[PDB]
Amino acid sequence: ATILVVTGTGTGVGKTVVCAALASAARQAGIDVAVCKPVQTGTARGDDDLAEVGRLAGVTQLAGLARYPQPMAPAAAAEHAGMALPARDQIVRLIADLDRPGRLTLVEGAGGLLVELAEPGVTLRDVAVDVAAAALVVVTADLGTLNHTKLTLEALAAQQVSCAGLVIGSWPDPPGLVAASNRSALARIAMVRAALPAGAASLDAGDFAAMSAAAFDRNWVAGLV
Amino acid sequence: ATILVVTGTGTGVGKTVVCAALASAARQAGIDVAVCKPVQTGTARGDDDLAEVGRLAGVTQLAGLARYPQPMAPAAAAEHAGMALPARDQIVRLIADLDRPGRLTLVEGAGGLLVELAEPGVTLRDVAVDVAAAALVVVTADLGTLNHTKLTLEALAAQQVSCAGLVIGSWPDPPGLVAASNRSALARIAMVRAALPAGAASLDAGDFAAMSAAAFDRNWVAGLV
Ligand SMILES: Nc1ccn([C@@H]2O[C@H](COP(=O)(O)OP(=O)(O)OP(=O)(O)O)[C@@H](O)[C@H]2O)c(=O)n1
Repeated sequence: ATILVVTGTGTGVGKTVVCAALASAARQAGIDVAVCKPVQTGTARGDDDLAEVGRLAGVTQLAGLARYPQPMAPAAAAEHAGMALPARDQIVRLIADLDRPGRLTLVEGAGGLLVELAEPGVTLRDVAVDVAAAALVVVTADLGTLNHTKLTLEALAAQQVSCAGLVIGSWPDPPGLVAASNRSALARIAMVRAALPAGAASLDAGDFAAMSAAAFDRNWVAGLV
Repeated sequence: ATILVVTGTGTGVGKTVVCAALASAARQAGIDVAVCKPVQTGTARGDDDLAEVGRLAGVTQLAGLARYPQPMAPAAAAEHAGMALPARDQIVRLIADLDRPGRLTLVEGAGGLLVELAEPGVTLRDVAVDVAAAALVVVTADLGTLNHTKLTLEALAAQQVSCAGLVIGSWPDPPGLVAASNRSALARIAMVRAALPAGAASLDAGDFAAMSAAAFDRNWVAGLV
């Protein structure tokens, strides 16, 4: 029963595409995969990350909980719809019901690691502690990422949430000086599990699966479960 | 003899314009101001943060140690240039020498809080501990700012660096739903000392002075030294 929380250094760094990529790689290794989005904001703009994982990677086991119309931080999105945040134990139950031996359960947060998912001040990091997940950290290759990554990793070690590694969510072609350097530096901060090529979401079923299996070290993925 | 480290939740949050705006407000309160930027990068395209502070706020005690031509993070810019960052001792004693009774000494980093500034691995945080400065955190008003701010505040707390407060480096006009929510939300996390209007960096000195004197609570400024 392997639970893996998929966080990121920010909003829009590619958490969702990494989830699909990692799900795809794992399924291609015969590993059962469930993906879980406990807090989904922006549904009124049409955002639905579970649907994107499904479309991209063919995952059928998709689990949602809270959905808010506005594209905001959950607390703001909720209060705008006159809705409340889910309870901490509500989020943990969701993940727990998905968890089982042999299965890789991916939990994609909302935005970065310390976004509030439940009141008071409950975040993905607290959730990680409760389900004993490790955390996969999705990062950009852009200027500013080293700080953001170091901050997120520190935040994680602060509650002894293991770090499963880094994934560069979007990797330009060709990479510029700044992108190249940041990769080398990021790799020194932590294990870089993969660097997904820019625009991977434009790929069709096969192209995505092909990309995904190329992207991750097969021994790492096999060894997740 | 007040030293104040000015740091940001990322690149381009407006650290420089906040240094200048506080320096300006402080001067108009009768306080002597020094700004220190020990490492300046991106000189090949004219990046000169100290000069901006000079033009906007009229500060004259503007001190620096290193100028790397590449628009990168110091350590990377240095390695591209084939020359080490300055030694830890250089930065701390520069700041220490700037410091004097009756004076506000602002120290501006390069990017975010855990960016390496000196050899070896010395960050702006280590510097703040060494010179016993409080830390002023420049933030955005954009989606993602709550996470970035909380990560930065946590990192500051983990080494017992006090937080002088937050400043939104660029307040949009009109604000829009996210920015309006975030300004309230940042105030729930830490004191919001000021929110500088978008575009303030293009102001001439006189206009910048007037904006600055309105941007901060005068008592807080007065009580800084
Ligand atoms: N290798 C990649 C990485 C990202 N994307 C695109 O870039 C955007 C950002 O990716 P996403 O996974 O949605 O970002 P998240 O980190 O998941 O942002 P959020 O917090 O809103 O879920 C998406 O439209 C996605 O299709 C892409 O084309 N290919």
